[PDB]
Amino acid sequence: AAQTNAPWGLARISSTSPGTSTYYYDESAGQGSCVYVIDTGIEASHPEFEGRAQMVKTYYYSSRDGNGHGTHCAGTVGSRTYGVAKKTQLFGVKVLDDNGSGQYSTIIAGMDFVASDKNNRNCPKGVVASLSLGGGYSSSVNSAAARLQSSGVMVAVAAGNNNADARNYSPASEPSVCTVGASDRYDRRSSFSNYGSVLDIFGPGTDILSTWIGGSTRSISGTSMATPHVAGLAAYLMTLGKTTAASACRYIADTANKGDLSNIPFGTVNLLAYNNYQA
Ligand SMILES: N=C(N)NOCC[C@H](N)C(=O)O
Repeated sequence: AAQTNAPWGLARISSTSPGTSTYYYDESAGQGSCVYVIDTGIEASHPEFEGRAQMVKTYYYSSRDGNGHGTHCAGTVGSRTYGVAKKTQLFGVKVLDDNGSGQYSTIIAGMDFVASDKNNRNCPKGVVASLSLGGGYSSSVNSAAARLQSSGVMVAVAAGNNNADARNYSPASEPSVCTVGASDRYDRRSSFSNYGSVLDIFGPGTDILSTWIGGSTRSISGTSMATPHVAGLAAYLMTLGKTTAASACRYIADTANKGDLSNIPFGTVNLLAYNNYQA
């Protein structure tokens, strides 16, 4: 399938070169997979989600996304226009308040929730969790992410936005999950992207158009935007049968575009997520 006039990041993940604007992908499109978006919520009524999104858990007075961040990230995973995996099922877990803030204890509870809740969902092709959040190093936060991964969920986490080594942030620094840095449309490391040995992969993160609350759209930047590209890619590849939740991060690294990003510090991987789709 070909989506013309796609957001640059979608075109990038199906291309061997920057500077194109059509997204190419197998029509299976993540059907039969599920992606949990652990964030500020999801505006599931947005027409872009086509009934495929739902809130399953909140720790606050509402499950609605009063911020926009979680809706944007969910749109990059799986919205019809802005999403990588256009037929996946999206499940929202609201661990962040409407200002985008949340306590680590709530975030940990949300991760353990997903590890169990997947057993209440129909995801025959596999389960992914996208975590566009983080803070300072916490062994307990890292352990929660490791448990979620161990339970059979492909965990993708944002590297962070400090232009610093991600070893000092969680869950970014957990070795067993997929830690995602951000790139721009010219294949440069995004100016804010964290780096370091703990990164596994880069995805599009600067000037990313996606869904927003109020049935709207907007372009924003962050490792939060790169992470759902990778989460959606994992769901797409799992539906194709090319990999599994346990192996998807490594498979994405194996099959990435290699050596194409600029301003990658010595010792950080130079790997850009790529779907290797041939029409
Ligand atoms: N991945 C390799 N080696 N070839 O695929 C070509 C890309 C194809 N134009 C697409 O539909 O994206």
